[PDB]
Amino acid sequence: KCNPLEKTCPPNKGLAASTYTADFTSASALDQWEVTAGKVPVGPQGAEFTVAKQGDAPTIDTDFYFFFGKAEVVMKAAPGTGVVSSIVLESDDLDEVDWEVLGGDTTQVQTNYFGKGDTTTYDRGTYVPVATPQETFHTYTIDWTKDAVTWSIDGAVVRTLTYNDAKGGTRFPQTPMRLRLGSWAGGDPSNPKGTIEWAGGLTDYSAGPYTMYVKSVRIENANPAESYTYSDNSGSWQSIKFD
Repeated sequence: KCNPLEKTCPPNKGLAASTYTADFTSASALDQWEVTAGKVPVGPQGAEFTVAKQGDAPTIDTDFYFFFGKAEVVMKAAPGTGVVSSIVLESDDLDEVDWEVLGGDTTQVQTNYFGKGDTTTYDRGTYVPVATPQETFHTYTIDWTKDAVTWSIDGAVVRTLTYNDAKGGTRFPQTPMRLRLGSWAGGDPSNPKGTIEWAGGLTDYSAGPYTMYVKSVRIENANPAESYTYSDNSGSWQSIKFD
């Protein structure tokens, strides 16, 4: 939560490899992850993100950050009105690329991005058709280069954000990012009306529980390093130092 746009921050721990793969069949697979809220059991269908009662927001974050490359997640989304299933790439300056599935919307996934925590417009969000994301696994793939972010589902391109498209590159995600996986109630009664409407309605916890499943993760790090340092206030990929 230390923002390098505002302060000098300690370095991000790096994925010092070109490839990271986790089959979530195994208890082992959570080695390089932090269960950063709730409890995330690892059954035969992989890591389980259950929303059972209000305040349930089970999440895992990678210990490491990667700097360009690829994030591929095999996920079956949680069902249920207002239950959100989230795949997030996020940097310490709040550059961000994500997938959002809504439990009651059985025909789409939302694609999204933020540059530097800037939520000013809503040119960031696009819905794409997907067959029953709550009832079947899909492969959600983000290809991330200095030229473009590409979203793919089951190896079909569904969205491309070019560097120029993201306010002339000023809002292009281009700082080292970690992968966050989680489910949560967008339709929590305590949420803003706008979040509940976006989530597709009020969440009924008693009609639960609602479980998102992640069976595997593949990360390709374009720039393997032990760590990344933001050398200035630019938030530019050019400002990122690593050995």
